[PDB]
Order: sequence, then structure tokens, then C-alpha cells
Amino acid sequence: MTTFDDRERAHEAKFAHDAELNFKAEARRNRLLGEWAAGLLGKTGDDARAYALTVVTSDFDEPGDEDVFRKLAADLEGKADEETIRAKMVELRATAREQIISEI
Repeated sequence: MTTFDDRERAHEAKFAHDAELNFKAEARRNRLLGEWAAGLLGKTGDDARAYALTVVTSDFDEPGDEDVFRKLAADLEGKADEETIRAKMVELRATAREQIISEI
């Protein structure tokens, strides 16, 4: 109507309407799982940071859908089995969704 500006249609509508919210929440949920799993592997310093700060956003050559389960499993074998892995994956799915607006 006017352009896209303000807290009018660019956040407060854009995430009321799904679509845009997917993109944000995806690039949040991965970070929340990464910092969990770093806290299982036992990391400190920048190694813990790096492990949370890799699996999220990435470049346009980082595919997954279900590979996240395998990706984390190949690290957390013998520390955290499916009982937690897919549980956290779900427990952050709807949480990261709502957390988009709740973080405003």
C-alpha cells in the first residue's frame, strides 16, 4: 500500500501468515539443537560455539530434511539415543516457530 516498512506488515503480518516464519524458525531450531548437542559432546572454548554455529542457516548447498537425525546421531552415538534425538528435534520445532514472534 505504502512500501514494506515499520512493525506494520513485515514481521507482525509476515509471520502471522506462515511462509516467512518457516525460514526464520529453521535458522533458529538448528542452533538450539546444536548448543544442546555441544553440551553432550562436552565442548568448551570455541569448539562448543562452532558446533552450535555450523548446522544453522548454512549456504545453499547444505540439504537435510531428515538428515539431521543421522547428522546428530553420527556425533552423539553412545551419549544420546533416538529417545532424546528426535524428541529434541520435535521439542524445538513448534517452539522455534512461536519463538519467532516471542523474540520480538
